[PDB]
Amino acid sequence: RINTVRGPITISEAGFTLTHEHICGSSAGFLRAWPEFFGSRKALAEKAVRGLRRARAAGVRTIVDVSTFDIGRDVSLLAEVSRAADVHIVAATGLWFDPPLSMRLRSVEELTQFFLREIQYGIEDTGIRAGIIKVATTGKATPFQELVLKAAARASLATGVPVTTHTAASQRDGEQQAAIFESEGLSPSRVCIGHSDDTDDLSYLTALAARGYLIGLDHIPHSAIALLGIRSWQTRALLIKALIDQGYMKQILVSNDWLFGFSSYVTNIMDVMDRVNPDGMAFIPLRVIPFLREKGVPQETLAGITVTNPARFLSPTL
Amino acid sequence: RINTVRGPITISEAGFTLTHEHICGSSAGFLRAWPEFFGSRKALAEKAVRGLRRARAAGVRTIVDVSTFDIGRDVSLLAEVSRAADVHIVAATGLWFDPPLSMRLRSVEELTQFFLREIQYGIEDTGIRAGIIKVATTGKATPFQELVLKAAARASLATGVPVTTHTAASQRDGEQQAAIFESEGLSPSRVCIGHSDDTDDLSYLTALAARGYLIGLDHIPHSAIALLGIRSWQTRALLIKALIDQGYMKQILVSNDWLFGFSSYVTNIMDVMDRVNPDGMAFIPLRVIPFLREKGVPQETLAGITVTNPARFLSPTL
Repeated sequence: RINTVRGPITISEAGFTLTHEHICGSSAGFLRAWPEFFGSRKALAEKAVRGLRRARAAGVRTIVDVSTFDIGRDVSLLAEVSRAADVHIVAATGLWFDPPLSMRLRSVEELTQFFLREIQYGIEDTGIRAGIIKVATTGKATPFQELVLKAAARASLATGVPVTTHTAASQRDGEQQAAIFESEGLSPSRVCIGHSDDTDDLSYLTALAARGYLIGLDHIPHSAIALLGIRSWQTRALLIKALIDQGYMKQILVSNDWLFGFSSYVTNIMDVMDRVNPDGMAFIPLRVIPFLREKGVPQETLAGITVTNPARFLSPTL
Repeated sequence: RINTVRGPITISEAGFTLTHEHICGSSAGFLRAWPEFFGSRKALAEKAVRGLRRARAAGVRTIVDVSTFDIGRDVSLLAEVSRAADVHIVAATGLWFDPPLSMRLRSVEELTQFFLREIQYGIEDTGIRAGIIKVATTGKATPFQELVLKAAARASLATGVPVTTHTAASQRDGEQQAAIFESEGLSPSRVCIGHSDDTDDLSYLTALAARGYLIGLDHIPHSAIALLGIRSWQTRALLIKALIDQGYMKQILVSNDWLFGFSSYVTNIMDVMDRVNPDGMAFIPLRVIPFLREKGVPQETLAGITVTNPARFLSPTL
């Protein structure tokens, strides 16, 4: 049983699942303070439903939202949009990078309790419970990172809920994360190590996958912001293929954003519509799957990645 | 007329005013998500009232809270505490350093409108209006800083509400701020340039004061965090005296925190009670004024700084 914003559902109910999305919250709470600019909570919910419905028509049935409290997560809006669009939504607990001092000053022990709260008791006063633990980490490696990583490993160990991370600026930063999880006794299959691009060494990726970790090609870091020039999503899609070819199809998780090349979250607060993904959340099913199929990847394999992988991952396993 | 959290009041009503305080909000909104750790909104309001009442007994009548939306400002809690303690509270508009991308990506024009909203229309859906514009700026000088400074100069020019800033890591960073205000046509008497310590060159301070700016010895930067060793508040108090001696008593604004040497805001989320100011907000009236009096400073002068200076500053002047 997986916790959704409308309650627990069974694994078989999940179906085709999109991971690492940000359905709402791009204002980071500023829409309450400046609805005139940001828009009203209702108009936002409308925008969302419209998008969900298109995705759903495309075949999507569940979505994993990874917004945390510190970046504007609003579970009640999520519950509302979920009901109206008839698409399951899993919400997250965790922290983003550079969290407020209030949390930044907390110990491993306190942090573990806050995450447990959001999962076992519910978020805020909503009675809505989290179904995943999100850990965003930026650039240079800090002690704080370690702590957060450890509190997340413990919350997972206690509950069986999965952990999804963002790897820092360090090299093979993921090996360093693996080490933390492992030293906490957390099974690697409970963890998704996320990456922002296709620049990592395949040898590095495969090795991690060989250890049991899930490999996420899952996010675009939130930034204001060339060397590498600019790759196409087609080229990034190819990485999936390689991993698959290497024998790792069971360990992959991929998001619309990582493929497209831009953070959807940021796009919404930007002036530029040039940055927009005309397919929205339907990008994977509408374009990416077809492309991979055209490259020779079998249907069933693609299905393993968009249905099986997510399900197994979300399913609380102790 | 000055806008308070309970409405407009006249200048003569203000009386003895404490500036640059953070009455609540140290959790940055996390108390909604984790009341078990942070405490309930009621217990917090209780803690606050108790403090206000002590200050009031000491002679304080008004307090300027400089929390902005991005760091947990809660005007409704402020309105409640104000009524219960019978102490006027002025709330702020503005932004802290490192604001979210949502605001970080806004133009001078948009930013001016948001500040105008908070002053002319009200904060959130409270109908409560801001009476000061706060601009916190950290270390290295950015273009973003410039922008925020300019939007604040325009909001002030339109409304007559004052601007209070935090000077960055740059040298004589305040000269650079002055330049911005001046190029916006804002009268210097509408601006308070804040400083975190007593390390600045007196020649630098006096020059700014000579131009008409208010000098704030007003804050302690929010940080996780020696060279300079550790000065006493008595030594910092002496700076006030020098400025006074130089002829600048009409241009000074000073806060409890700057004197004490620690950010009260941070202290509340820390583990260490060792960092606490046993006098709370009554520190200035209970200890600092007596000390200055003992150093020879005249009563009336001290009164000019804690009553007159604040009033004139808050009073919307175009």
